Amino acid sequence: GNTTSSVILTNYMDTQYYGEIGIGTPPQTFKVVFDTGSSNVWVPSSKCSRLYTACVYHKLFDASDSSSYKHNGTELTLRYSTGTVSGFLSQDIITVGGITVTQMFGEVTEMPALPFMLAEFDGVVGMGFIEQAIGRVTPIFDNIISQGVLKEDVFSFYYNRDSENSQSLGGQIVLGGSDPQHYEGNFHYINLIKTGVWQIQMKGVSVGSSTLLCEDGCLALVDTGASYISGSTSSIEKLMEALGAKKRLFDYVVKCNEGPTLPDISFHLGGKEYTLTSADYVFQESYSSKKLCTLAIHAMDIPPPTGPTWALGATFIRKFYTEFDRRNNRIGFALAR
Amino acid sequence: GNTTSSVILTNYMDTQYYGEIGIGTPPQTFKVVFDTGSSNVWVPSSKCSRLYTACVYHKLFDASDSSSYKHNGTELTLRYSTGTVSGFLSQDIITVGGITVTQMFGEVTEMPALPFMLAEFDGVVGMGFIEQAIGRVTPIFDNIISQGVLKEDVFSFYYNRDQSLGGQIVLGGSDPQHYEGNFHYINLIKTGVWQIQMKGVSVGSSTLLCEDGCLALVDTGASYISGSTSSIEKLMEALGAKKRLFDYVVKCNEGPTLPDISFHLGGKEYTLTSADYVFQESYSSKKLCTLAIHAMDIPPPTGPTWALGATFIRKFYTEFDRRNNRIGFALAR
Ligand SMILES: CNC[C@H](CC1CCCCC1)NC(=O)N1CCC[C@@H]([C@@](O)(CCCNC(C)=O)c2cccc(Cl)c2)C1
Ligand SMILES: CNC[C@H](CC1CCCCC1)NC(=O)N1CCC[C@@H]([C@@](O)(CCCNC(C)=O)c2cccc(Cl)c2)C1
Ligand SMILES: CNC[C@H](CC1CCCCC1)NC(=O)N1CCC[C@@H]([C@@](O)(CCCNC(C)=O)c2cccc(Cl)c2)C1
Ligand SMILES: CNC[C@H](CC1CCCCC1)NC(=O)N1CCC[C@@H]([C@@](O)(CCCNC(C)=O)c2cccc(Cl)c2)C1
Ligand SMILES: *[C@@H]1O[C@H](CO)[C@@H](O[C@@H]2O[C@H](CO)[C@@H](O)[C@H](O)[C@H]2NC(C)=O)[C@H](O)[C@H]1NC(C)=O
Ligand SMILES: *[C@@H]1O[C@H](CO)[C@@H](O)[C@H](O)[C@H]1NC(C)=O
Repeated sequence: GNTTSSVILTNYMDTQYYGEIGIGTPPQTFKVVFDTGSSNVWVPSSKCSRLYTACVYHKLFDASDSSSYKHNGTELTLRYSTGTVSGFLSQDIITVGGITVTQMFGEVTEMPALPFMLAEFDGVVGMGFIEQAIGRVTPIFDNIISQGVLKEDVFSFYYNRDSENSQSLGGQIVLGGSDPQHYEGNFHYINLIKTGVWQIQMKGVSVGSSTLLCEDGCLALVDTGASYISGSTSSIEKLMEALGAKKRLFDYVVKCNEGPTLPDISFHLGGKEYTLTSADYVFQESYSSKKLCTLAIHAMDIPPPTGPTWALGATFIRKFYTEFDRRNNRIGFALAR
Repeated sequence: GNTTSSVILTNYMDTQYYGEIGIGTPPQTFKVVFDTGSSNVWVPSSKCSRLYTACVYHKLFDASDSSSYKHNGTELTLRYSTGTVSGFLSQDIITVGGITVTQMFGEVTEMPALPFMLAEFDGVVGMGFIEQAIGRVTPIFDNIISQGVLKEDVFSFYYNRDQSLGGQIVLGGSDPQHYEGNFHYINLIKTGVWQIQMKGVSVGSSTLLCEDGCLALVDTGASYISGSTSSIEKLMEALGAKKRLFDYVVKCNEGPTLPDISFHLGGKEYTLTSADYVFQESYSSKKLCTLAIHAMDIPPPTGPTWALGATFIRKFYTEFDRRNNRIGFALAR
């Protein structure tokens, strides 16, 4: 086949990026995060009790309204480190761009307020591999590949910084290729450590010209579902000490005046420096010496086998257009625009 | 005189405990946390923009629906752990149990989704001292003290584990239906703060922290027990717990044989077993169970300090005594 296919994302405040998918006949539409850190598709279910406020606020899939729905009912429990969701397996046709595919997905009936009452999206489309898929359900991109409609077995992500203009594209995922409007130059390719997770070795992370963390090597998950860049508690503590940043309940902060003069942070990837400046990684709500500004970075201890490991999320992806390549088990990075 | 008065609390999932107050004529009712760690009363305002999701899902105070509302309008900003809420000052009559009082409170018009889209409660009634009150507003308990109605100038807290009563605050005394034996009374460090000296935190029989002294804020608005980041890192090591983004956990099967944790307060050991501080949702080795304890760096002047929150209070019924500037603990029942 010869399909490239694009899906427009809305950017909520530079921490959530989601697009629309349609499930069923006729399609019930859902806002979903496309998460290379996970491999299951789920949406909240019309069987989810209104005891879960997340099921009052979000859109719900009603199977009995879909003529292509096929019952399964097997339990599914997705125990993310942030919060477990539970429900049951269902099968139906899922539209993503112009691409239609019969997919097994979770109908979610338990959805905790932390974190789901903070979510502007309803559901998740896991773009990881079957090796991370709970209950061994074939992931949506695998079923898309089997169709043999795509140009290349690749998909790609553009995340934009949030802008005022109702005309601004929040972001874009391309299935089957990448979109040259959204990056400059050529891709630098980095081989996966292994098939099964979107993860690469990293040689180092430099604060200023000094490669002070990860000096003897570490892992990086390129994780389009992570809002911030994250590293292990021990790494992040050292990084933050290096910036002079203070830990609060939910973020790290610097006085907003001090932001622009913080040193660059560079991630040494496939033998190149991926550099974020303090313009890339500090939310500068202002430049007041009396105000504190959040860094788009925190500590998240990912448990083995995936961790310990950094996650290069939206903070990183905004600068670097990211191509996830299934045929060659590699990730390409180019400079976004 | 002679008034005591109780407010029944709803227990939401062992982490939020909130009762009802009525503000205005007729009374508009709010779910509120009674927080000994702060000193302002506030509720969300009808003024709050529906852009704040928290103002859609929470009860809103509409000042024009009350014949007792008196305008004021001073800007108000409250800084908590979780961040800031903004609004302005209004005055009205507030009902808390059988007691009615004229109270200046905040009508909040800015309520960030993190954290307020997590709260079952609508607002907060500060039970702390005027010293800690923002914009120098007289705290509700001082207003109630001025009325000469309370039996004794004390109030007290019972928090249940999720019997049927979620909890109870008594204004003017303590309820014997909810504690057993006698109170042990401990001086406050200073007026201005519901904070006492602590002289050690032990894990089993091993004092591990606070050997030379530290502070314990007795903090009814805290869901867990909290300590400084460094003390909690050391405590969690002793317990074999692992940090995750939002919690510390042990494997659920390891829960029951964790050692006791003890707080040395007013010369006696206040001990929590692992049944008291591990949320045992399961006992499976395949599952991770959250500890009802975390880090919170509380800033000067008040901190560094521990905060004895609901995890502690479930076991120890607590009396806050303004006449004597002390706290008493009795074993809850
Ligand atoms: C596995 N791969 C990383 C995971 C993926 C996550 C997807 C939702 C289900 C839970 C798993 N992410 C992640 O562990 N973290 C930290 C916790 C908060 C997340 C997040 O901020 C991310 C939102 C979606 N991300 C983007 C860039 O659009 C969030 C915010 C508010 C509510 C909720 Cl439920 C989650 C970001
Ligand atoms: C551009 N605006 C910036 C402001 C700054 C913010 C800092 C903390 C308190 C004040 C507001 N807001 C922000 O950044 N927000 C919104 C709320 C949820 C955050 C976040 O989604 C972040 C996940 C980060 N970590 C990953 C990806 O590994 C989240 C979700 C669930 C729980 C928690 Cl504690 C935090 C993301
Ligand atoms: C100053 N005194 C301690 C403060 C008090 C708090 C009062 C409400 C507004 C913010 C200040 N609490 C506190 O610093 N922490 C840690 C952060 C989360 C809190 C909390 O879990 C507390 C629940 C209230 N507590 C009980 C027992 O009912 C929570 C949960 C979900 C949403 C929100 Cl807004 C807050 C518990
Ligand atoms: C009995 N059920 C137990 C489960 C355990 C849950 C923990 C997260 C991952 C695993 C499951 N749920 C719980 O424990 N919850 C509910 C969510 C809000 C938490 C909490 O209220 C705790 C505050 C703690 N710190 C204090 C008080 O000083 C919280 C956490 C993050 C942000 C905000 Cl605003 C509020 C308290
Ligand atoms: C739901 O999904 C499960 C997993 O695919 C299906 O179970 C398999 O189905 C066939 C029997 O028709 C067997 O060959 C496999 O052994 C089954 N696997 C397991 C793990 O039991 C199940 O049939 C599907 N459910 C429905 C209702 O169609
Ligand atoms: C609000 O209350 C304060 C109390 O200090 C008072 O001085 C001020 O005049 C009040 N404002 C109005 C408009 O009444």
